[PDB]
Amino acid sequence: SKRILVPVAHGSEEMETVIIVDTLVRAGFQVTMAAVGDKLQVQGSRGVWLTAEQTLEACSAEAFDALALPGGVGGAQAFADSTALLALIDAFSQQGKLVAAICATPALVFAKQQKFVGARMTCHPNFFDHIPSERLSRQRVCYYATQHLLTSQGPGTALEFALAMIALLAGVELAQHVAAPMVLHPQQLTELSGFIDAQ
Amino acid sequence: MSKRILVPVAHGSEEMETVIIVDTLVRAGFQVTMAAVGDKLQVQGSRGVWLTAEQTLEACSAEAFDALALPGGVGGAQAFADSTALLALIDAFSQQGKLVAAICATPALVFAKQQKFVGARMTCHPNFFDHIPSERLSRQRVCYYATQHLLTSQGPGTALEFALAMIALLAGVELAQHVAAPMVLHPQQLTELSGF
Ligand SMILES: [Cl-]
Ligand SMILES: [Cl-]
Ligand code: NA
Repeated sequence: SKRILVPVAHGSEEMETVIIVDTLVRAGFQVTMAAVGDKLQVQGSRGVWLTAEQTLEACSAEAFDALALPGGVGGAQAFADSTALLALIDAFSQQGKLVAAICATPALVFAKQQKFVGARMTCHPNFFDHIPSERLSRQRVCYYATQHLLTSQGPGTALEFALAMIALLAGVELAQHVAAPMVLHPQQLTELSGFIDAQ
Repeated sequence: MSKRILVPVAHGSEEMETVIIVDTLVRAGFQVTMAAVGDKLQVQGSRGVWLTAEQTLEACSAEAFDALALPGGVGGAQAFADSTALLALIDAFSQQGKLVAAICATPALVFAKQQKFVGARMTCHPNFFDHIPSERLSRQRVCYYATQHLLTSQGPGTALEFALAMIALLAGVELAQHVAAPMVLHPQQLTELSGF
């Protein structure tokens, strides 16, 4: 039913977060921002307040089609330290649902807490050394179909990442229609249009 | 002294444009103040994301800042165009010799419609190109018109380029390149940052 869960924490990368939410809303998805902890507002890495609509403990995977995890170093660490967040990764993945993560999160959450063991993934370049060398992708956006896992690198790949999520969940045609107004760099747009064909 | 940037927000402001601007400028060590149009400090962005301002726009003065950065969003830009305070503030910044920057809907729905930066080259979102006199329209992703200290840009996908250009103009290309370095820009998005 085109429902996306976007956890946020103190220290989450706010432009990554908002790019994800906004882009998915443009695609007609119902996006829920859910806070780690017991305060619904959390302060992003660069001071921007992120106002969630519910707490992460109130979330259950059957209410969503996909999980999208922002980066930021402090935010990724907060995710890694959250019992509920780690459990949601397990729940989504064991329901066969797309899990998507960007920036520090694949390194500081997945690699550190044994999530998506054996999956190809990328992350922020400053954390490449956290990923097993034989599994590391240097793609700006990396999809690993076997474990329904989408990863990406940083603030400057966030739009590409969110559009790839749309392509996977709802088809490249909708992703292309959502991308056109956004004034992507021509290279970004070309790579989106070819993204599903490349699978 | 660290550069001070005013970022007005309104109901319907484009939240990814807004947050890209704020985050990127904070990465440069700048002091960034979000200020809300209307009587509430929290305003809902175009795609539902709540933006929490620190203070009211209507009590801001240009004297307290080094530059003004205006997000887009159709509803937000319309709110800006309907705000006497916002319009007078644009002129105060310009007449104090300061950079005024705007992206997407705003150069069309605010500057062109409310007769700001007459004579200036500017860009805007492609869907508003018809609002800009043909002899002044730039189709550049980022357009700087130095005579009037005016920086404009096109859309969500140009917002990072736009904010980096602001850093370059205010504090030098070295700082802009340092801020850009870890952010995983597409390599081709970084080729003209060199020359602001
Ligand atoms: Cl809009
Ligand atoms: Cl970064
Ligand atoms: Na106000």
